[PDB]
Amino acid sequence: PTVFHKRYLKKIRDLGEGHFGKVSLYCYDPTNDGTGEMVAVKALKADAGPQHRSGWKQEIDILRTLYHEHIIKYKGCCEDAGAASLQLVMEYVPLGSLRDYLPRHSIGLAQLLLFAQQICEGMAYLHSQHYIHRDLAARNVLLDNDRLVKIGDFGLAKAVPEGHEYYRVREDGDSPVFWYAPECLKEYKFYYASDVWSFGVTLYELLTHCDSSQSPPTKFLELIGIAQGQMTVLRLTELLERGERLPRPDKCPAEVYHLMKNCWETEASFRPTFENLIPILKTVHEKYQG
Ligand SMILES: COc1ccc(OC)c(Sc2ccc3nnc(-c4cnn(C)c4)n3n2)c1
Repeated sequence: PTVFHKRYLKKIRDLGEGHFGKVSLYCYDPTNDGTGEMVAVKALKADAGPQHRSGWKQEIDILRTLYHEHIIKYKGCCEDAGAASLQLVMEYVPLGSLRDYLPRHSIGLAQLLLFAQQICEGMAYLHSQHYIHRDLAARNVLLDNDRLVKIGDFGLAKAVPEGHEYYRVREDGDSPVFWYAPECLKEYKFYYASDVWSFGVTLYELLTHCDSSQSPPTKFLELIGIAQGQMTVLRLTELLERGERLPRPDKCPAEVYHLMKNCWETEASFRPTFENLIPILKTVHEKYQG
């Protein structure tokens, strides 16, 4: 609803960038003095196609209506005359993503489980608003402070139709396949349970402290190999069908690993929902906190 004026926007640094999306840090200072607020601005590349342009408007509209303690705060929008679209203005989460934070800061198991609990609370809220995230990964989880985490990029987020239990995707080259459930890779159908599979992968990332050598693409590519022509996805689909999974991270308790494996049930309906996960993680965090 809010309109940011381009004349008070001052670019500080780039924060992240993909194939069609880009996030940069700006100071919004309508006094040219001190009081200036720090904002994260997402822009769509002017070269993006009509599917990405219509999907960009869908993204702004999803975030314009979402409001939760564990979801990034929508600030407003400013015109991007340079791209003939809009720029998405969000609050700046200063400690950044868990992907950049965890390899640099030794975080105890207790705090990691609190983050996992917070991720599920934000995801359950998203699912109650009938939206699927489709890109749940540690790179998309933002650290506000030592005890606050927020879900941050809604670039693939979709509305689940009223009469359906899933959304049909039709796969692209930018799909985060190493965080995807077998039904996504094989049938191109994204269920609410498909986001729970991705959370399982996120939970694995958190427990490995986002170590690159232990990351899902590294680990799965060690199992598949790199001389597979166009068949990486097919080889991943069959290893998952054989019941092969990411290993137990060093120092991850057995029960937390069992919960991870429960999120990785081949059969989507055998997975817990985010609402089911919230009291389980509440109790597992209470345990390890003491
Ligand atoms: C185009 O790509 C992205 C990628 C990741 C995102 O969330 C992780 C977002 S929304 C968003 C909102 C507030 C915020 N404060 N910092 C960051 C931030 C830091 N690193 N990165 C990559 C984003 N954000 N990001 C958009």
